[PDB]
Amino acid sequence: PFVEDWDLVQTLGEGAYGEVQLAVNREEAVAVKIVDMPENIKKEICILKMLNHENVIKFYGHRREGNIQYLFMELASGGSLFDRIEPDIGMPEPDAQRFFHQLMAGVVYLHGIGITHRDIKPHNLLLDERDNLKIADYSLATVFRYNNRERLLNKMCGTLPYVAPELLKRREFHAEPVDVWSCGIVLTAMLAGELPWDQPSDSCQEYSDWKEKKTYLNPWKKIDSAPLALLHKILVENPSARITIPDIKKDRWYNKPLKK
Ligand SMILES: CC(C)(O)[C@@H]1CCN(c2cc(-n3ncc4ccc([C@]5(C#N)CC56CC6)cc43)ncn2)C1
Repeated sequence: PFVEDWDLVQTLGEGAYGEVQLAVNREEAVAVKIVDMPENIKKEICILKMLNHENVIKFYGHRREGNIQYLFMELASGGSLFDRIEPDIGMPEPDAQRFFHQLMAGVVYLHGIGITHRDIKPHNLLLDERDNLKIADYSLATVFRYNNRERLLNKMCGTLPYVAPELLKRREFHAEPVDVWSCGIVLTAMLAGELPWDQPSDSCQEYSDWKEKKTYLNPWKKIDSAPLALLHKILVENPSARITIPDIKKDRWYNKPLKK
């Protein structure tokens, strides 16, 4: 089979709607999101067109073939952050810091254009030729600010180990602290090679242990005091008490010089 001049070589990953494939021309290699069948694809295309930043995946354009929609994006040659996390170990702290600084740069950019990602996790954080982080998958992205006016979110979505606790508890909630929370779980995964809990709920023992400051337990015991102090400010239950990105940028570990 062929679409204009493209050949489907390898499945790069799956999302809530459709599949992302590695497409080779006749010999340019690109990433194509193939979606069957409406209100959501019009929204995703719209958000994808607004994006212009070094830490956000580049959108090439879109083609329609009846019921099938093709979304063309720049191929992340370095693959995903997920495959740089050694299970039970994580990665060297200077590499985790650099990826965290790049994650903050991409999230400030999105929030600045009033877009919330809503599914930040290592499979959605890709790497270019020079290991520069790029935030991908905008199928769950939505507008939280328009005409300088904030809109609260009221839809439950994301990935349970990464979702903020207010998302499971409150009818309506602010967008930005939810994305901040998921960034904190990503930081935990980079420094410990393990996710801290199945979900941030009272029925989850590991979440209860964190709230009781049992930081002598895994994954926290694998993390050095300085990044752990940052995680203590991010992984705060009350979203109004949770650290904001301007203040993460002032954190001691965020500003620590690191090498080797
Ligand atoms: C062949 C090569 C160069 O060796 C490498 C081998 C692993 N590779 C990749 C590349 C990607 N890319 N690249 C661009 C791109 C855009 C969107 C998405 C996503 C969405 N939506 C997150 C999700 C669902 C996958 C992925 C993308 N995803 C994984 N691995 C490429």
